[PDB]
Amino acid sequence: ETLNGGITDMLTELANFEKNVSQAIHKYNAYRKAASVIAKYPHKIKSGAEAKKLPGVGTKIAEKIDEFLATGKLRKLEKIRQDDTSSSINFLTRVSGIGPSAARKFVDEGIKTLEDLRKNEDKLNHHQRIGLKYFGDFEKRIPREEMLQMQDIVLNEVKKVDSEYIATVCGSFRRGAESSGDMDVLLTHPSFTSESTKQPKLLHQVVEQLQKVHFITDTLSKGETKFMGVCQLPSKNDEKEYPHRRIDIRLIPKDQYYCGVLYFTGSDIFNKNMRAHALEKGFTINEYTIRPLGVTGVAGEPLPVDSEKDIFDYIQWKYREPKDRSE
DNA sequence: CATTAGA
DNA sequence: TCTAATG
Ligand code: NA
Ligand code: NA
Repeated sequence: ETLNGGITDMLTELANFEKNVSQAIHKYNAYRKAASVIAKYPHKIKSGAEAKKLPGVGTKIAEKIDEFLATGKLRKLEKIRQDDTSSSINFLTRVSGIGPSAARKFVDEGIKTLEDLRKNEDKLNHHQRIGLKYFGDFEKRIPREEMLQMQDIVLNEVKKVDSEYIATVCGSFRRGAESSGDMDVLLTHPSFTSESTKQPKLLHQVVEQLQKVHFITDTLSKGETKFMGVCQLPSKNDEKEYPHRRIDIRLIPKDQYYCGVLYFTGSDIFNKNMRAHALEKGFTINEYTIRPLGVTGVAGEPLPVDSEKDIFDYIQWKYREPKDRSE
């Protein structure tokens, strides 16, 4: 957590590279595991050799630790940090819709910057376009005060369309968070479950609504189960227009909401922990269900959930307000 | 780890 | 159909 810091940070840097700038999946996967084990270990790696002891810790990585250990640096890092081609990749990549693959491609054509990409709007697709045209606000954070803003509206049309809908803005907002990146609404309707072969309309109904009135302003992607998009709070009585904000609406068989709800809300650790616990408590929690463990090694059989509560009772735990679902 | 674009 | 990008 701190005795291995320099390591694990130098290494990840290392890994993050091969996977992007370069296509070296393997080497990339390697530094990660390495960065992984070297971080576990309880002592101060005083030398690569002592490190080398560890699994994944080959001659390659060890050498690296030695030079980082000896001098406050590492050239390969100092070189990469410098690399303008690389450097670029790293950045275009910020464009929602640009990934590593498209990064290299653009760069190899010569687009390496914001403007570069403007002049080549044609060279972008709808997604990457909106991504372009929204470059700034996509980076911008979202105040809770704003979360709480949009939340309101959303649940309004939701209810206005069909009173039988259920929506819940999940995430860290869900967990109290003084600010957030995007809105995660989980949605479900009783008239849709495990079997009841769809009703794409259910999802398609609401997107229309929100859109109608003004919330949704863009289409990033829409499928019969998950809609991807943009939104903007109405710009008041002027002098202040709200900026553009990512949004994700997703359908759900009412017979799997609670776990779905439990889960997305996290925290990544809270889940992991409560999840580890059900194992003892003779269970198995995972994204849409909770099944009873059968000694043979494994079992199945989805227990019935009506609330975040059933899940808790089942594993015989304390209902944890989302607020403190922190870990 | 799954759902969408798009080519 | 695959392959990229998101989450
Ligand atoms: Na070893
Ligand atoms: Na991106």
